[PDB]
Amino acid sequence: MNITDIREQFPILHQQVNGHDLVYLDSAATSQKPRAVIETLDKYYNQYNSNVHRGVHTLGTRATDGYEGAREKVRKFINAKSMAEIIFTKGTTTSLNMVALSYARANLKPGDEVVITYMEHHANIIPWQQAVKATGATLKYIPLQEDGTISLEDVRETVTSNTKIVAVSHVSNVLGTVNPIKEMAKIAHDNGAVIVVDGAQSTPHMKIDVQDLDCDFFALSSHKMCGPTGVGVLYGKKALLENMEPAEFGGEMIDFVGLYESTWKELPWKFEAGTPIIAGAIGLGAAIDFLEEIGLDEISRHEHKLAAYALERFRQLDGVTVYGPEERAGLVTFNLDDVHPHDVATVLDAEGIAVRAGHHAAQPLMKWLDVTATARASFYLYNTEEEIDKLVEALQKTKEYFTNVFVDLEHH
Amino acid sequence: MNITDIREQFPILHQQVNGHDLVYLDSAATSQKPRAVIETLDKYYNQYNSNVHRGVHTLGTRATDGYEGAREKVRKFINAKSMAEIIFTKGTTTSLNMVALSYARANLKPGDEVVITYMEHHANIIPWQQAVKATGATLKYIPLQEDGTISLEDVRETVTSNTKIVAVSHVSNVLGTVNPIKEMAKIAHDNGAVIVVDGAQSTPHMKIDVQDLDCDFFALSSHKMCGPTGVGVLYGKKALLENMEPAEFGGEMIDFVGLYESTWKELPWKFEAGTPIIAGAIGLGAAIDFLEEIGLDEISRHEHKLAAYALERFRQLDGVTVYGPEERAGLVTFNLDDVHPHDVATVLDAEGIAVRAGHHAAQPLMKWLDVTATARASFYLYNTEEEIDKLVEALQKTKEYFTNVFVDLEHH
Repeated sequence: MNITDIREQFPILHQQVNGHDLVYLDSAATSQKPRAVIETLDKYYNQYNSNVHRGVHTLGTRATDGYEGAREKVRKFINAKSMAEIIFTKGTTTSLNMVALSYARANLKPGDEVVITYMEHHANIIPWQQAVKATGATLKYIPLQEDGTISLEDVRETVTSNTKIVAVSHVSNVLGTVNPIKEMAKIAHDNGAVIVVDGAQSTPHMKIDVQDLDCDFFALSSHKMCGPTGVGVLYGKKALLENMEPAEFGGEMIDFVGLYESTWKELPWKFEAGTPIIAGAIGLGAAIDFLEEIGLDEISRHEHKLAAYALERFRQLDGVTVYGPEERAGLVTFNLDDVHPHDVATVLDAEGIAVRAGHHAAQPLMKWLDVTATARASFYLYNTEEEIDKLVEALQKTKEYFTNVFVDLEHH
Repeated sequence: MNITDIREQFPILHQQVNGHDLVYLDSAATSQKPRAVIETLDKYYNQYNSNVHRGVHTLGTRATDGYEGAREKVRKFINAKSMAEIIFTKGTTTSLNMVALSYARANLKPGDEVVITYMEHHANIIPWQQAVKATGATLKYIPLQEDGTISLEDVRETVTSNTKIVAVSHVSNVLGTVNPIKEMAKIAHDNGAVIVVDGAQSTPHMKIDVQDLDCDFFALSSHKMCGPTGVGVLYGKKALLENMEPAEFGGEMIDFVGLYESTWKELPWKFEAGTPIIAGAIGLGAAIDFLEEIGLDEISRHEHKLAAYALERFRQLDGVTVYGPEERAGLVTFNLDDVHPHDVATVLDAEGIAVRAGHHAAQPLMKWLDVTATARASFYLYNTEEEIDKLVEALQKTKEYFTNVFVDLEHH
């Protein structure tokens, strides 16, 4: 993996902000795109845009072959058995809501449990809150260990023979924890439950094999993995999808339409109502081709290297707290002892560096961490150790600067 | 309006299919895009992509200003009072489903009616079928007149003081009928109902003024109006949206998240769960700037000219039936007396011409028309009379060809 030649493919990295070279360390909020993806959307709209799944005219055939061709690329990318298990959606959030609406709301009764964890993103909390309220079921939380991991003993304790759904992140967007999904799926199935995996922050960064994980549902977003905004996937085991009703209704997902009653198409199109996200899905197939050509294992080793370098260099700073475990994905959430993380983020942007400050869509986790907000630097396949050095040098200067501001006002 | 200079802006028109200059007459299925739109998406991904609504870092601020800036462009484009009434969705189909889920399902009881028409597209049928089934309400159909228009007397007869929702197309994608929405909204409101307008085929082609129409909800799709795929709008009167609950749940549309209960953001963001369709919405704002610079009234006059020319030249062919009224939008659905419309579409594609054959997502309408399928040529701001002449000349040759095929087999 040559990081110079990879960075050359991402036009947006080559610019200055506030007079300094951009240092983009916010890929956990969204990733940047290589030319191969942007030029895929260009070539679609410049040469073969048309509506799909009619194939009476030549451009229509080419658009349809692009769109279903991309569905096959996703199937092979996550090792699904069939394209029937691959649904294109607008993003992870919509994919999880479809499961909560079509699966959970059809299958929960009073006394049933949905089990989640305290580290979940809101996309994998609020749909379950709503589904259990709609059905009179109960929502339970798997507790965390002190370093922000999950122990399988806690899983076994929380999940019971009344659990019907366990929903959990593959990778935490805040702690960087990689959760033991494969062993949790075994525990769910032993108790009679399905497991719903929020793979938004694992898919961009490491190989996904849904046959090895044995997850019942898996959700991911294109915009975090070098692909266009506005598109995502829901994977579900074919036997579950076949029994779920659609979450949305319209043209394209019907077979017969009478005045009062309609029948649906087969999978996957039963779950794709209306003209689909044609360009975006073709662009996501290009992003997959791009990542596969570098190699997901190479990208994960690069990210492990950056994350171990970041953790070490953060330990060199005084007065900085890092949250979560030592073994982790490519991100670091942290606070400076005496500075609000929003002020940290503002000062860093003045030195060209882009990070995030806030709750990162994990309010229950911030409460668990006993903080009201954090800052987060996150890394991807275009980032380098020199960019981490710029980060830690700017945090040091931030620390000194706010110290000096304090001291002047002290004197005053 | 200069059609040569407009066509110069659409790279995809300049190519051959099967050795003939492309003649794209399928813009009612999806429209083509000018350089100003495609280059808007390019410049987004090349220069300022980042996640929106944090604004701690410079690219994040620029993306957010692009995305909310586009929301304002849509507000002014349909003459909504506020950006709170403008929700970005994945397309008209999703917008109508949100109304059916958040409005109809919350407000229908046994004895309530939802009134639609026989000419509706499936996107504006199936969500209502499902909502009335979920609530035990009743679905009723406004009948059509023999030329495929709706009379207001039939509206008045069908809508009663038990009607709670009337849902109707602004423009039919099959008959080309422009429905009297403003007078139907008055009839709905007189009976205590709201009106839901499917504006997918009117918005690209004619000025929309939701204050003049007084529609309660109005839905449209970007990909039919020169903009990117995968994005649409739902407009709703602010007082209705404020009382509806969200249709999807997640990050971005919350204010507070506890373990079991959450509170929502204000409008419009209450209805936009998850990372939004950032590039596509910015591209749709570019499409609006593009259409406004030509002038929607100029585009509608061009389309009236093409439609009157097409209807006249179709009347010159023997053995061709055109469905719908004389006063119409820029499309013609038709059949050749002795040829299946799928064979018509195939032969035309061999001469470079792209049209559609099928039910056009209006099965109840095809049953009303007593046909199993039709062909449809549809026109937009890049099409010309010479392209209509090529169409009618190819239909003539199709007619002769199938006649001769018949005659050879007769002889044989």
